[PDB]
Amino acid sequence: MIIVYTTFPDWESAEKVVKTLLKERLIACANLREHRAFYWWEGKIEEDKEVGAILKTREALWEELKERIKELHPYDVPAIIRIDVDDVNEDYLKWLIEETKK
Amino acid sequence: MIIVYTTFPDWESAEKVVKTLLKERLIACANLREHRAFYWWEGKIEEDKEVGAILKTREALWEELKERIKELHPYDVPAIIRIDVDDVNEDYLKWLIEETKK
Amino acid sequence: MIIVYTTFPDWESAEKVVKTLLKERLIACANLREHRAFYWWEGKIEEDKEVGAILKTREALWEELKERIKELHPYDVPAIIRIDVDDVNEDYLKWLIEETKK
Ligand SMILES: [Cl-]
Ligand code: NA
Repeated sequence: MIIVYTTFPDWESAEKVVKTLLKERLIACANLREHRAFYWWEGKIEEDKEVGAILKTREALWEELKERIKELHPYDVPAIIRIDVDDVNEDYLKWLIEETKK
Repeated sequence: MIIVYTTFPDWESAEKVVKTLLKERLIACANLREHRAFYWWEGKIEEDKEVGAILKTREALWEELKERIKELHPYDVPAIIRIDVDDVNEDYLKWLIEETKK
Repeated sequence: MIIVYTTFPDWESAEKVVKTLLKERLIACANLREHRAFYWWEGKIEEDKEVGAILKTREALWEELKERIKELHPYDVPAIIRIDVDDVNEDYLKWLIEETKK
């Protein structure tokens, strides 16, 4: 399995996106939590309060998921970061696989 | 070293497990923080407030830690996610190795 | 690219250090959020509130970033954990590369 990390400007946009992904079976679970983002933007550093989203799904769904996220994300150029999970307990993997599309 | 990520239903169960893993020195450190989980639960999309736990330990203790977490975890099917650390400052690593069981 | 995870004792230090890293063009973005740390220290399990920081930058800047963080961090032995990003949307990578020093 893999985790995909992306961030949102608020809870409504974040929840809408994750629920849409769940409905479309592109991810099995999402963990959302707030954070303060500090970053470079057009010549100056910006500070925004965001909602980070840790998505859990299959490596086989990475490409499809990445493209779907692009279509749904409020940011024109959002962060869609893939970090592979080296290993996970068999019972959880079984669940994640059953809950996601082939 | 590796990072192990798992979620708990509340702060009480989270702290209990983490303190036990620490006492038994299966991990050297844990970072807990709340988040909102969204997932499929046998036919429907559920939402739950959880406490996520980021555990820091060594590769060699993965199997034993995974098994111990299974025994202590409040969920019958918990998420026990292993993500290897590609690199870390040598003095922190020495500390982590020294604090965990050999 | 890579994500670097480090923790701070408070927001003052967390913000000062991440902004310095941003201004020295060693990272493009940083996501900070509080968490509760539980860890072994000199024979006792300590507990402390911390500000965790997720830094995003180029793989090529790892060593410089690691050394710079060591030189700026309030902790004598901080956690400087590097986790490689297996893949990311090219549009974001383009921006990240453009915002970090060459
Ligand atoms: Cl996190
Ligand atoms: Na990896």
